[PDB]
Amino acid sequence: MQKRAIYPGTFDPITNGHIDIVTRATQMFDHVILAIAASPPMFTLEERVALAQQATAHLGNVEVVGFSDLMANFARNQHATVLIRGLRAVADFEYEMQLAHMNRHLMPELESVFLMPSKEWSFISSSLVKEVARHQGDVTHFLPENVHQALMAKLAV
Amino acid sequence: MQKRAIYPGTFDPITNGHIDIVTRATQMFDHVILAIAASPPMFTLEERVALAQQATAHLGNVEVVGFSDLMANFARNQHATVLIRGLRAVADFEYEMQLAHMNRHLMPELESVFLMPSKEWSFISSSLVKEVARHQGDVTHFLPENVHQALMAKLAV
Amino acid sequence: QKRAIYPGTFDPITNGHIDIVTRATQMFDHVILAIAASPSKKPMFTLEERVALAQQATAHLGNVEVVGFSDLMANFARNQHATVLIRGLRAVADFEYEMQLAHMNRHLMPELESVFLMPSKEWSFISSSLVKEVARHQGDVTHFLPENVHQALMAKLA
Amino acid sequence: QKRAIYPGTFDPITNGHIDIVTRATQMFDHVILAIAASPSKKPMFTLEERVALAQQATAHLGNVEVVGFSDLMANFARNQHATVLIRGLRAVADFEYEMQLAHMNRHLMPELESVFLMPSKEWSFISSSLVKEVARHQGDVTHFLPENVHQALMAKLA
Amino acid sequence: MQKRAIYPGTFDPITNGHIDIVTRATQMFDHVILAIAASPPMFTLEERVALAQQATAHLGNVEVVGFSDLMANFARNQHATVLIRGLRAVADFEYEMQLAHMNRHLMPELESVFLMPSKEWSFISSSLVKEVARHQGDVTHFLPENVHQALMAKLAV
Amino acid sequence: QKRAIYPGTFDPITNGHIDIVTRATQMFDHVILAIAASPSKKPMFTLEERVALAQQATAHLGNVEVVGFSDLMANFARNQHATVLIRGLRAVADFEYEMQLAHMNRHLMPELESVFLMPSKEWSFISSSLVKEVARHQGDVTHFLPENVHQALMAKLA
Ligand SMILES: COc1nnc(-c2ccc(Cl)cc2)c(C)c1C
Ligand SMILES: COc1nnc(-c2ccc(Cl)cc2)c(C)c1C
Ligand SMILES: COc1nnc(-c2ccc(Cl)cc2)c(C)c1C
Ligand SMILES: [K+]
Ligand SMILES: [K+]
Ligand SMILES: [K+]
Ligand SMILES: [K+]
Ligand SMILES: [K+]
Ligand SMILES: [K+]
Repeated sequence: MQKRAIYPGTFDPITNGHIDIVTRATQMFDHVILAIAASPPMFTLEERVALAQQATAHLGNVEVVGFSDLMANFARNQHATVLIRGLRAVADFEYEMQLAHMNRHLMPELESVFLMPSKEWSFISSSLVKEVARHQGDVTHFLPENVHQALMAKLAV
Repeated sequence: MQKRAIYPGTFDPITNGHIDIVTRATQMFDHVILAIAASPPMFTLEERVALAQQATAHLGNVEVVGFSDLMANFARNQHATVLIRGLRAVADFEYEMQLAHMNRHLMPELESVFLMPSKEWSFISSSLVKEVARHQGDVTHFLPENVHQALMAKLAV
Repeated sequence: QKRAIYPGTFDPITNGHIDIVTRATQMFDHVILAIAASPSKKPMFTLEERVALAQQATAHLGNVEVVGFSDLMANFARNQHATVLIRGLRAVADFEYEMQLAHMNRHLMPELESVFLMPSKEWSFISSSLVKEVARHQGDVTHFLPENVHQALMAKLA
Repeated sequence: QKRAIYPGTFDPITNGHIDIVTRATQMFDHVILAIAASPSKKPMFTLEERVALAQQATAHLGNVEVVGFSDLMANFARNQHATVLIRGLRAVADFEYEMQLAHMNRHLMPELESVFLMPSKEWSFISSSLVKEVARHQGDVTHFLPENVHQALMAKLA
Repeated sequence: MQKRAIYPGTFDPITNGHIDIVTRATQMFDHVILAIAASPPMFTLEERVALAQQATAHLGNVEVVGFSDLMANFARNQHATVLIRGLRAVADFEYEMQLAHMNRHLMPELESVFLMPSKEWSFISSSLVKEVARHQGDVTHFLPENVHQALMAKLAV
Repeated sequence: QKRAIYPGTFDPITNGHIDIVTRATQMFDHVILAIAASPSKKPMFTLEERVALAQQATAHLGNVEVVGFSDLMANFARNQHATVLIRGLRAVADFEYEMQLAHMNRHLMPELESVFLMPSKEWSFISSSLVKEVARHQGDVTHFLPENVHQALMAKLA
């Protein structure tokens, strides 16, 4: 089988945790669409797409695309049959169950798969990283270099 | 005993999960007040009351009423001794424990009872249903027909 | 007459169980405190001992009936003409197991409605297992057990 | 050819397990349903019995291979040339244990990628243990098991 | 060792749960800084500092101070080596793990310690107390007397 | 002199336990690593073996004292003149049990203050049980155990 998978999120900004997950996905499926949600917001959609493209340029079977529809609607149109979700902690799990049962109702031919990040990134999030950086904390370790540079520029002005 | 129970919520809108819970409550207690909170908001309070009355019209011992006070204050005034809460997942449980211990402090003669919805509705919520419908997803399966029609009208304008 | 069943292993019955069954009697006309034989749990007290301890500890509640059973709980509930199934909800961890049991029981007997009650803060962190563990090491558990149960626990461990 | 392994004790295999392995076969070219001997769990069925039950229950799935093992799971996965490790995610409580196992397995075999699938709502509240418990008390578990497994469970308990 | 510990929070307002935690901390460490975050808001920072000072005046090794930097940045500057966190329920625990691993990245010489409040305060929060009081519920039992008086005055106007 | 007790079964002591006790020694003047006999858990190593393994594994920490006990933990803590009770907090699931134990211990000895420390991310997904399970199947657990403990575990299983 030549599986097409979608890895959706806001990626605001994309972190080393996201890179970890999408890297694992590319080792599992023939084509991975890194789908950036237009809504919800430190970086614009065009900023978030460019940062994610640069940070995944080394992965040959990743396609970075923006989308504004319901995720399932975009997945259906893209002929994806696998929905990548990253699993960090118990707290996300309940919402992930809700979301996956809803997504299965909306598009039963799209199978949710949950990947586990490395221990290194199992306790971070885009939200926590932004909050720390906005309040003068060091987040260099959690971001690709291009994202780190864009984040510093964003927080300076 | 002729128990009076209250089933409070925002019911914005009332879903098949709420219908499930209140139906179970009516099989257990002589009178069930479906109490619609005035605050927090897709449908107005008058819209939410009308939709809930229509969706529960077949249940002879349900009374749909709006309220704006602290839930416990309204329950006390209504001479309710049972407080119906619907239990979906672990994530709600911690807040439910908080809320029930607070409600027991405010009105010790009001006993919180937790009912379990059917597996069919154990992974939905008014919030998730609204979000999906607002973003062009199909939520017909989760709502009474009158609510489905009102929701489509609401999202069209 | 609304009839509710409160099943459990009750090995032994604690003040947390007394809390839950008391709340149940304020809500329903008749409450059957149903003690499961639970051989797989290797209970410290025999079923006969646990029934006697619960009968004594609930004698002050006029609408409680203590019965032992080895049947399928759902069959025992139907045979007791119960339409309400009482379970106490203490912590996040048992909530998940309670939902499994309740969905299974609903498959076995859909007209038996599971209801969960919340114990007082006083008993929200104890369990039969924890009290037994403290007592095995001679720690004071008078605060967590009815008087007759405490005596019996002391005697059993002596 | 992408090869995935779905390991577990499968004592016995339930409709929830059939759900997960079916989803796996729609995603990966070949799925090894790997049954751990699990002596520490004192399984109701022998490994041979559990393999035979799973073979019959998955015969309709052309790309499932049922094998028993007593090895370290990670070594068995490497020796099956698997690069995907399937686990089903039912409730919040096992999620934590699943992460421990997956992080350990990643230490043992980093190229074996753990993936978690979510069963249908129908089977999200059952388990081999719960079905066995109901059946020990003669409750009807036909709905939760493949036909051959139900027969075998009835026979074993008779 | 003569340990300096920091107990940070918004304390809006300080509750009997906070008093419980800080009292336990003072029995464990030589000096406890009760650090009040300037950001996020019923009482102003100056109101929250004054209420906390009055409510902890009986504790001789407590110092109430406001701060506006990243907590770890303030802890570093204060030469704190212990970070007091109060642990109520499972729901907070996941965020507490996130926060503590981030704080350990930001300042590894600051050790997070988790204290457990009494059962009496294990189901309350500043947020729940404010919400109940704003909606005409009795919260006298959860607050120091000075905080109760200030809260009534605040809600009257 | 602030005295803290770090009780546990330590069967065997892991790098996660070493992490927690090290953090404790940086916070308190004297730390008693207290090994519970825990017969109900059927430990792999005797109490004497577990004390010897922990003594060797903590010899580099000058303010750690390793002692075995079969008493009620709270009584042992009082008799060690401890006023701080160290527990490590790994996952969501044990958090609930830890609160039960801590509230019970506070009832038994209110001046013993429970404190929870968080291990490094490196050890946040292991346990004595998991390491033993991997080792029973000959998987490599060198990374998770002190050298003397790894040797002893290999020898015991051989
Ligand atoms: C099935 O649940 C959902 N699936 N997708 C989305 C969604 C994602 C991205 C974008 Cl741009 C638009 C909509 C939402 C909001 C929900 C609740
Ligand atoms: C005891 O906790 C509570 N109980 N009731 C309410 C409440 C519900 C509905 C309405 Cl209209 C007003 C107030 C709130 C906000 C809280 C925190
Ligand atoms: C390491 O995580 C954090 N640590 N400290 C703070 C913080 C607290 C109080 C104040 Cl005034 C400013 C910043 C925040 C927002 C985060 C996410
Ligand atoms: K019990
Ligand atoms: K209980
Ligand atoms: K299994
Ligand atoms: K499963
Ligand atoms: K241990
Ligand atoms: K630990």
